[PDB]
Amino acid sequence: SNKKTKLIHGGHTTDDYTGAVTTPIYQTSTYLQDDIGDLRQGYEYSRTANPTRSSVESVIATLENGKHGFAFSSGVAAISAVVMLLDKGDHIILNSDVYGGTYRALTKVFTRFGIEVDFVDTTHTDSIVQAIRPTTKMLFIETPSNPLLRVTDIKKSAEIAKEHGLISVVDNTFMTPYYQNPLDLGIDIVLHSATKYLGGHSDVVAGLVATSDDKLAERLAFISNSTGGILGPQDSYLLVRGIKTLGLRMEQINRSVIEIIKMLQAHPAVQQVFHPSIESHLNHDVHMAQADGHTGVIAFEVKNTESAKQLIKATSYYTLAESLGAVESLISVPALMTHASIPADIRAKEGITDGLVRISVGIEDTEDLVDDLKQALDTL
Amino acid sequence: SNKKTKLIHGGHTTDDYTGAVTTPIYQTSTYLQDDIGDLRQGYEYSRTANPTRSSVESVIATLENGKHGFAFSSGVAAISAVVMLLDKGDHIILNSDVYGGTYRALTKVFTRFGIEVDFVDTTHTDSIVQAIRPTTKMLFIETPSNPLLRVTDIKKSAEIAKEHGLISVVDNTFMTPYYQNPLDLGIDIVLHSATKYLGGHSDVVAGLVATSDDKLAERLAFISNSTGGILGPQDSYLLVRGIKTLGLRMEQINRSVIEIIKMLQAHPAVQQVFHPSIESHLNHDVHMAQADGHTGVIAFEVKNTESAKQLIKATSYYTLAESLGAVESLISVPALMTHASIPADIRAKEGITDGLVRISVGIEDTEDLVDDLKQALDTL
Amino acid sequence: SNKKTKLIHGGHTTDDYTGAVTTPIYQTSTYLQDDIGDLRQGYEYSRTANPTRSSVESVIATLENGKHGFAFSSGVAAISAVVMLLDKGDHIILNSDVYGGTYRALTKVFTRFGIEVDFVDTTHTDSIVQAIRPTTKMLFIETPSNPLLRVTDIKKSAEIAKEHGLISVVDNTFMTPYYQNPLDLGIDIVLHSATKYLGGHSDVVAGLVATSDDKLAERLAFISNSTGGILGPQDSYLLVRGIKTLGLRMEQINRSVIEIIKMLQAHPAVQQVFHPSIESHLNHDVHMAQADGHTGVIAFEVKNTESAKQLIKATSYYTLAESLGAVESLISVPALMTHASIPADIRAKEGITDGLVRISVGIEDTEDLVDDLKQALDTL
Amino acid sequence: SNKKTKLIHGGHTTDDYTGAVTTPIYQTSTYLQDDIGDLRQGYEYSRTANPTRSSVESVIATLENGKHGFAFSSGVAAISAVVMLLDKGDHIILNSDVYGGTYRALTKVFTRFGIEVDFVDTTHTDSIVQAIRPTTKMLFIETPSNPLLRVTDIKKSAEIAKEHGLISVVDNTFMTPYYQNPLDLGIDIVLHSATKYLGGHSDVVAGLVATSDDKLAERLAFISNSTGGILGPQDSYLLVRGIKTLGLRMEQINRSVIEIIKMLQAHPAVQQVFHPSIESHLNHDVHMAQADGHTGVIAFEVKNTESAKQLIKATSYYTLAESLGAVESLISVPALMTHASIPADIRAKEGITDGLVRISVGIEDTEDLVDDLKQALDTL
Ligand SMILES: Cc1oc(Cn2ccc3ccc(Br)cc32)cc1C(=O)O
Ligand SMILES: Cc1oc(Cn2ccc3ccc(Br)cc32)cc1C(=O)O
Ligand SMILES: Cc1oc(Cn2ccc3ccc(Br)cc32)cc1C(=O)O
Ligand SMILES: Cc1oc(Cn2ccc3ccc(Br)cc32)cc1C(=O)O
Ligand SMILES: *Cc1c(COP(=O)(O)O)cnc(C)c1O
Ligand SMILES: *Cc1c(COP(=O)(O)O)cnc(C)c1O
Ligand SMILES: *Cc1c(COP(=O)(O)O)cnc(C)c1O
Ligand SMILES: *Cc1c(COP(=O)(O)O)cnc(C)c1O
Ligand code: NA
Ligand code: NA
Ligand code: NA
Ligand code: NA
Ligand code: NA
Ligand code: NA
Ligand code: NA
Ligand code: NA
Repeated sequence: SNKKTKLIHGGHTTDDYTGAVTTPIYQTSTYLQDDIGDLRQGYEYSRTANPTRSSVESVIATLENGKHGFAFSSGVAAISAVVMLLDKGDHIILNSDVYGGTYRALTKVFTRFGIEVDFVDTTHTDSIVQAIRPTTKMLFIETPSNPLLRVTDIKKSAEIAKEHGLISVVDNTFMTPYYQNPLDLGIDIVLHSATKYLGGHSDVVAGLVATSDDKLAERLAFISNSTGGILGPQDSYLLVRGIKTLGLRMEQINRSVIEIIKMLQAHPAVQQVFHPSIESHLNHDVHMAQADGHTGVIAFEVKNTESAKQLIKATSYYTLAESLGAVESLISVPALMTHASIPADIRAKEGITDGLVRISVGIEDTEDLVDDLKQALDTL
Repeated sequence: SNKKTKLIHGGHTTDDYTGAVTTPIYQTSTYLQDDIGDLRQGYEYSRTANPTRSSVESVIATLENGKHGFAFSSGVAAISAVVMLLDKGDHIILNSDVYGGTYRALTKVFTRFGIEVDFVDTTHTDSIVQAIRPTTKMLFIETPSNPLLRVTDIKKSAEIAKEHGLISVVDNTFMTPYYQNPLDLGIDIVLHSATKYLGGHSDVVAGLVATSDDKLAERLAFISNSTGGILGPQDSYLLVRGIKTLGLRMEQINRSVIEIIKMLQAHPAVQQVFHPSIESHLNHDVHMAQADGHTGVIAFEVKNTESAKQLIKATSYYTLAESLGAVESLISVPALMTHASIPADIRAKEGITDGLVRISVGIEDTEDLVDDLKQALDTL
Repeated sequence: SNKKTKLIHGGHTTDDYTGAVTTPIYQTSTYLQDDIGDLRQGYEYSRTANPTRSSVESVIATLENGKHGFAFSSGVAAISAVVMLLDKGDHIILNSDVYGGTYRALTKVFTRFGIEVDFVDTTHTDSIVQAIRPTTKMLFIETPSNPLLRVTDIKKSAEIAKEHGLISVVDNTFMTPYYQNPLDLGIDIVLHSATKYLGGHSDVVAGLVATSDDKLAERLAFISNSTGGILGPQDSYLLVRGIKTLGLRMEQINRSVIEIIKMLQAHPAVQQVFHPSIESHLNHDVHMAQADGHTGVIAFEVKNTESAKQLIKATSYYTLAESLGAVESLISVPALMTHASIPADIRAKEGITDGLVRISVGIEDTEDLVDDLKQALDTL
Repeated sequence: SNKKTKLIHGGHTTDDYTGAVTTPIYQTSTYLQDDIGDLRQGYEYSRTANPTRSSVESVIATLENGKHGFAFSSGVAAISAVVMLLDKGDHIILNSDVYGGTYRALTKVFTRFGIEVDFVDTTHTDSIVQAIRPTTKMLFIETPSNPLLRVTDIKKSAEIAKEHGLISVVDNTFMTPYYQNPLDLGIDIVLHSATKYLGGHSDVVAGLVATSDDKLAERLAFISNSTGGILGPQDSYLLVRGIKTLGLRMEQINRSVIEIIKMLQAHPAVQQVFHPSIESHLNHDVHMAQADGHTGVIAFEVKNTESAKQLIKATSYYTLAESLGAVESLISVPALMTHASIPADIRAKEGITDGLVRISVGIEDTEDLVDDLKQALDTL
């Protein structure tokens, strides 16, 4: 029925055989056959299918209202599997500020295989329509993006893709299935770095893909079995376990996000704040139409690099590490960590200033997170 | 010093910090930084590097006398990563009877990316030299192959590759690093389905790659980090643990292989036997020159499909399952299991008759395995 | 600072060496020594101490405001370790309705070792004072108890114990450290079945003990090392991971508990309801003085056994299983499951009627849990 | 049939449901019931029984030719469970040099519960007969013992126990079920620290108990369920996996033991050597009658403490750590490590001289182990 219930009872996450209320961990690679060709329960080799991985795939299919789930050894492994739906000469339209790993995979690996890519500003969907070439086969969007949380209209993206014969894909990592369901808005394929919010405990590197399209699911399954970027059974188990608390965690994170944003907007050491909940934010109305909550990633400007470093060293409950979606609240400076490859003047032009801080709100007490960040900003 | 010692003490498989005599399992995705950019021990995100995966990579590098190890989520994930060293328009020469998964990945995935492949009979290396095109960039050989155990001269393959500017690759799954070291014979890259002998307990799906070439290692590392088919930490741990007993297991398997082959050659219900230890076997001398032991995979002919089925049902210690390299002895009929896609007349032409049985010798008692298979054959 | 923050940052749950933001899993039994007697980090044999178990012990010590933590292979293993602080001839006072496993261990195991026990109604603390014998050495109370949730005054129990020289122990399983901290109220030892709320995912059987008393901690450590009921490293890891969400889960459970109780009191198929939040409940004022929230265990009367069975079969979101503290909501009939050993007339006398239902509220949506239970009760 | 086969196929270590060729890891605590009291497969709560633990229990029962297996969280947890078969006032006869942990548990824990113990020299069984009191209920022997490998006649011990109404127990850790089967010689209960040879990889702390006696099995099961020192499912899995290679490992260890002993006897820096394979060793004939192989633990005298320390620092393949039964070869000085509590003059009287070295032979190459130890001894 309601979401917190669906999180607990959606999918198949018990053992039919013993009745165990959690999915057994099938640390196994091959399965007995009673006769040549007769599989007891559909399992014959763990790369093709493993019952624990089948559990987590059923969960992600259920939570995204799809029919088919696929678990990969990372988010970029899932993204790669989806890109490998295409051939040499095919073209992909992506949003201009995709995740660095996606940009790197596309422009440094798949471009050598003749797959062509254009990164355009999808915050206006007519820029998608102009970017469409006779060779375009796929539209791939993140919303909201990193680290400036640009919002792209998912449903108009799906309509454009349907009308021009494109496979539409949404990287739904930042929102989770708890708040945003691209498959419900006409998208063909939804994917996640389960490394982030879904696993939620900074202890699994995993990717998840879901689709309702039988033929796309057949092609994704063939690609998974042939190239082999499968999630292992222990990691699939830890994903199922972490997803149990996704709703409770996202709602705690959302309460803290709202209060932290009021603080940031009021503080004098903070300039621009980037988050889709802010009403002046581009496509705020669109985000509210396609999601019923918010990501925990917030970016905001302090004055310079020295102010950013002092901010990080003055906090008690903000942890300096990479990734997002932990139970801990994480803090980082994109210009020094994720975007240090880009020349500084081009970082400035894009909005990745030297004093741009990104926090990933965790599940600590809301007042503690607000007060801690505020006193750290008071030292500036 | 000697191999059984190197298996126990080669690589880094203890904890420097606590002194734990086994590699800790880093069920983790991200790492604290004391200052922006300063990693405590070189770890910042588990897809890029994880200390347990680093353990297993050091082991495979050491055992193959390489300098660099890479752990992937499966054997075909490692094979795919190696093939992705190439671009659209590049050409690969492979042995004619490669593993079905390798054939499928190449002709159904990477061919769509403009990578061109030819499967030639590498048992005569001048067939490699004739197959070389101006676009050839890679030579990929398995030795011995499945299921007929054709042997390819590794050292002449390396010389040909060096002289024509090819990356040479050997799939060394069937021999393990215990018996055959391609990097020592001039090969650029050696790889394994660690799912088989190395893990050795039918409970990990994994791939391992090793190389001594710094620039190839840099390209493999970039491909791994960008496409993300990484082995998880629990599976890396179970690989380290299984590899500890590789020598003891391979030597038990080899004793049983020798006795089982004497039995098979003597039995009247058995026709041709395929194994590189048989002196009449093509390139037997070559195998003995490049390996100091044998694989546990044996194939032999019984009369027809009904005889094969009766053989399988009459054994007590031979398990009907897919894969190889278990502690259990595994039995299968390629024409009904791995090769049932190929039309029967073409299976016959290739030597995959309806009564071709493949066994993967396990570590049961030698006399039990011999006697069991013999009494089962006596029922024919 | 505040509780949800202390849950995330209390204890030591990162790797000092690599910086891993989660506790490494030391699947290991022994540790290198650089010189005879010099341990690198205090570890020499995993039964004595293991770094993952040390992590979970630091967490339970921190959350209960103690100084020493101990992880055992189950709740009854922790209870047994605490009882083994005594000698033949020593006497224990316990509350009259202790957990069946505690009653069984005491009257069927430790009584054979000359340890004497009396079960008295501790809801009036002067019954403790009367029960004190010259041989009494320990006072052991659960609050609230199972399945009728009788409340015992913890702070007066601690005063009585201090004045008469008794080791005071509280089984704090039902409340968790999130809501009730016996060590803060003068109790010597607090313990938990971490199998329930703390692990919180029905996938670890574990016990946790905490104390601030150095000499009791030394005796508990000696007992643990000598009798060996230690928690393994994988289970210690899963406990740390589950405890991360304890606050979010307990607060969801508490919201649902309040609404479910309003429903149960209003429904005509329900008679008596047992929970410490009900104002007419014995020692409600005491509970509110010693805890700032509620357990998720509720018991209530329906008419008979047939009504109980129909209730269980008519619910959609209530799972029929043993134990409590899951993410799922669990339902059971004590007279048929936990108390079926006791003759029925004595069950009736104690209040364990044939139609007594016990639910353990999970973290599903509150309205779904209320509506589901209500429609199931409407079928009666 | 033969032992190496029984190791692979004895017990139930596959999944009946999916056919998985390895035992699934049931990381779970409770099980669905279809109706109140009807368990799907006999599981209702993991402390009582867990399907992975059931797997390892079936293996130890099969390997010891018993009917009932029990897995505990450590060897001393299994020993404690067995001792708790007795009541206050009961008396136990043990061999004079029991494992320190057994001595400590008995004289510092269970003696406070009125269980009485005498440690006598069981190398002459008539010393058992003299030690029998009217209150004696149990006879507990290790053979061979640590660190001087004293041998006790198992079959005469069983006869004495049967004639006087004693429960007979053998701690069979040092021999493993591969070489010595006490239940076959009339013993009631056999137990193991599975931490050592059975797990065999220094990565599980576990105890195993086996018996053929239904009523003793019922009492052991009750004690296990009530006091809760159960092995967890991940550790039970790793035990099953390690036991697969027990035969191969023990046979490698035995080959190395024989050669190392020839070396030690020949070397001039070595005085007395203690091992049951030496023909002049007390009860050598008895050992050969009750076992068909040898333990890997050897003790030998060098001149003093300084010679022992130099020996340890001069070896390349001998690791200084606690415990035994690793894949690595372990070295230690009892007088400085396990026996440093005992006053030095009493250590001398017992034979634990300052220069007594104990090695636990691992599975490295035999010549490497011999040569390494010999060159290290040449530096003395
Ligand atoms: C972290 C990252 O993000 C991007 C996206 N991207 C591509 C060109 C480019 C120019 C300016 C900016 Br700002 C972003 C850009 C690339 C990378 C990378 O790791 O290479
Ligand atoms: C198991 C398998 O092996 C091969 C190799 N291969 C490719 C063409 C071909 C023709 C005859 C024979 Br025999 C083998 C052949 C393909 C497959 C597969 O799964 O498709
Ligand atoms: C589940 C259980 O709880 C108790 C407590 N206990 C002891 C005597 C007794 C009499 C009536 C009632 Br009601 C409870 C009683 C014992 C058991 C058990 O498993 O034996
Ligand atoms: C390692 C150890 O072994 C023993 C056995 N044990 C008991 C008395 C005694 C006297 C001399 C010698 Br030698 C051994 C003795 C006790 C301990 C311990 O840790 O206390
Ligand atoms: C409510 C519920 C659903 C339906 O979810 P929708 O969002 O309505 O598609 C599915 N599964 C379970 C277990 C549920 O409780
Ligand atoms: C002997 C030994 C080596 C050397 O192996 P080679 O086959 O000679 O290259 C490496 N590492 C360890 C631990 C060894 O014992
Ligand atoms: C706030 C806080 C504490 C203090 O908790 P008290 O309830 O005040 O004893 C301890 N540890 C951490 C990490 C905290 O954030
Ligand atoms: C041979 C065999 C046995 C019998 O072992 P014994 O030592 O004869 O009692 C039991 N189980 C299996 C699987 C065997 O192969
Ligand atoms: Na479900
Ligand atoms: Na669709
Ligand atoms: Na090493
Ligand atoms: Na080279
Ligand atoms: Na902390
Ligand atoms: Na105190
Ligand atoms: Na079996
Ligand atoms: Na018997």
